[PDB]
Amino acid sequence: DEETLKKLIVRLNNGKQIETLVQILEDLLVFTYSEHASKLFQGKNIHVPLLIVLDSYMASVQQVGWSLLCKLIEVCPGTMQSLMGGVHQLILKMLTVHNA
Repeated sequence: DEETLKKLIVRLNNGKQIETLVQILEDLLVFTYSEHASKLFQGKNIHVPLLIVLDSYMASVQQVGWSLLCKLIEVCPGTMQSLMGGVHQLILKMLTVHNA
């Protein structure tokens, strides 16, 4: 539950198994329970470095990561508020490093 969310934060605090942790995170993401992902630590701060460092050349994680990112921007209402005010530098990096 939420313990798995902070534990995934703790595992991802330190790429293949990272993709699996993010995958189970996406499995909780696509669920439609409640206002569950209201922590927004990842989604604003924890998701980003693995989104850029652990996806440098990657889309082993960059695919599922940016997918989870968009699903999270759709899910969490405060995700945009945590965004509106760097993700903008990050998305161009992911696009430029992946032309094909």
